[PDB]
Amino acid sequence: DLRLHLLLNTSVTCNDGSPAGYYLKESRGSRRWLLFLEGGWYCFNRENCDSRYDTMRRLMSSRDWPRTRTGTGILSSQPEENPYWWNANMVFIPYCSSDVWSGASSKSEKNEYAFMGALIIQEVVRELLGRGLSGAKVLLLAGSSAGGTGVLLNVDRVAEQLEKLGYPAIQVRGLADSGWFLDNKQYRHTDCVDTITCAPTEAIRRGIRYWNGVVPERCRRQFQEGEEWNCFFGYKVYPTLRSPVFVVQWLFDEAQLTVDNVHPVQEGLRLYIQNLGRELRHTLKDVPASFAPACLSHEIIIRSHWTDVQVKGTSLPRALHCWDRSLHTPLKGCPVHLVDSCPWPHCNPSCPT
Ligand SMILES: *[C@@H]1O[C@H](CO)[C@@H](O)[C@H](O)[C@H]1NC(C)=O
Ligand SMILES: Cc1[nH]c(C(F)(F)F)cc1C(=O)O
Repeated sequence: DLRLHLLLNTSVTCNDGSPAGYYLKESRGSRRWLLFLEGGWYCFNRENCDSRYDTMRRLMSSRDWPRTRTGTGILSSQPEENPYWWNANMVFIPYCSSDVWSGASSKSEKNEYAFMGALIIQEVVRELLGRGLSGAKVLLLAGSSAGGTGVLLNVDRVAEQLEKLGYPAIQVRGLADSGWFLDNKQYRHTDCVDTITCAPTEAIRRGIRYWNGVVPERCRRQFQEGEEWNCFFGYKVYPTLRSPVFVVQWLFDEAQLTVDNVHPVQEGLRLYIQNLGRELRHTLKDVPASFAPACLSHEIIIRSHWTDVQVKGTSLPRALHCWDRSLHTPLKGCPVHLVDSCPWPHCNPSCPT
């Protein structure tokens, strides 16, 4: 099990100002460190953050967090459940900033909520250095859904943080699970009122303003003032990243379909869904380390049965091990680019049920 540690710097807070924190299980015989960013959507104005505080409070506050957490999937220490990194140091960073891990603004006389996700990551990494991270050889920043986008927004800043702190030998890498979204047109044109039905583009634009959200420097320099929302979209931010990033993405992510207003499938919907899979496949063509099965599902890497799905006969744990090997061109029998080509949910027979 992983043990909670509330951040020693209590000015780094969840939305309601309670301390943010992390769950840790040390593996002293290991120089590998897995820092996992939890997911869970976001909120982008006082009204919808107030509603989320009323019935999703754990995503906004540490006041009710349990003392321990079981590591599952890629965070499991059992080899049968986690053939990839069962022996690593395991860190689970609860998501309590509702800002897709982008914020850097404190709660004040003028701000009802704090949005500090990016400062949370930075501070966790700092306090971990004194608990063994300083000796690490690889730090894999991983994350699912909003945490998957968080990886893309933060992996390079973590690299740069550790460099400026004097730890050049720690290799920072990213594993973005289910955080590779398309800013496409919705199937039906609902209006952005809440957070689920809202279109992705308008969601992020309002959010950044409200959170004081920050994005990777090189991506920021491309899109420039006002257009930083662009960097929340994997296919636009990924090419600007310097750290190695493995991308895991269902071709038909349920959260993508939700924001696209997709729920007897007639021609119009069949075409829309097939176009979505092809567009997603297109954006992954030049991502050399990726695992993108043709399934309708949400998230994967901390589910107990994440070992089950395969693309072209290769499991995600195997693909991640081949990726490790590639970073010591293509390896014999150890493929790293695994993107399904069939065009409909569950044409891959290993899709979860
Ligand atoms: C604690 O966090 C605050 C807010 O980000 C920051 O200003 C300060 O530098 C941190 N303290 C230390 C000792 O790093
Ligand atoms: C469900 C979801 N949609 C988006 C969007 F708008 F960028 F596509 C981000 C998330 C997330 O939780 O990270």
